[PDB]
Amino acid sequence: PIFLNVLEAIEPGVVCAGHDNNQPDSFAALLSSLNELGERQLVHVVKWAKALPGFRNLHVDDQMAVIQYSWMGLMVFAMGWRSFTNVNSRMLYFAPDLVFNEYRMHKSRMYSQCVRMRHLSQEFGWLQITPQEFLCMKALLLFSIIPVDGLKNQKFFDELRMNYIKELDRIIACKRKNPTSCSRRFYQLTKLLDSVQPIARELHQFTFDLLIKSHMVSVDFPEMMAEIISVQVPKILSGKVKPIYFH
Ligand SMILES: C[C@](O)(COc1ccc(C#N)cc1)C(=O)Nc1ccc(C#N)c(C(F)(F)F)c1
Repeated sequence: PIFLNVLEAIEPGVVCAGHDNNQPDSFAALLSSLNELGERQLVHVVKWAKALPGFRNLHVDDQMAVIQYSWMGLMVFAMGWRSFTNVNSRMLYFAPDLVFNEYRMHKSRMYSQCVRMRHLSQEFGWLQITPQEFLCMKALLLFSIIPVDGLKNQKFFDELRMNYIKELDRIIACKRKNPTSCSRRFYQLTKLLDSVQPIARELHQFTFDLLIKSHMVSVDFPEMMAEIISVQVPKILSGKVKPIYFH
């Protein structure tokens, strides 16, 4: 299981937000912690992504762009899985020091998005997603959103994406003799992966509007995140950069 060995080997560890939980909840504090946590996780998504089999095959410029576009969705998918395994979807497990109950979901002003992520979290359970399916689906997620005008080396991207789909096939075929069984499973998983995109979009829209009025709500936007929200996120929102849906 060479491929799976690698994914398990590079899977990021626990990342904390640095949030002050002895402090009464406030929109400003929660969001500053969400921004900090997001920036902390990106550091790991970068090290993780660059260690992915075949990732270096991509053109330099395409590697960064792909990470930046997939950033939100990758965090959403992993957060849902954490919420499922840690608290059985009872709450959103952004980080051990940043757990959201409905009250926090409401005070964050991202309640609708959070409810969609709790549902995602429940999906991991209902579909009985295995730890290995999760790891392959996550890696696959990284290669599921590109520019309409294409990447610098679109062909190397296509091959890579195809190879990751094949890996998912293999993990599904493993311990499944009936193709019909493999087919339904592939159907379920690709359906789950697609569902992540609309979620990231709402978060993208939400974060973008917040940045634009950040000086009003007293939100301190990290330098790196600010740049990406103003340079990359608008491409996704304006339709220049779109996710690849299966269905
Ligand atoms: C509000 C914001 O701080 C915005 O952060 C970003 C992250 C990526 C982009 C992009 N591209 C833009 C803003 C945020 O959503 N942070 C944030 C931080 C951590 C996690 C986890 N796990 C998540 C989520 F939604 F679960 F994916 C979101």
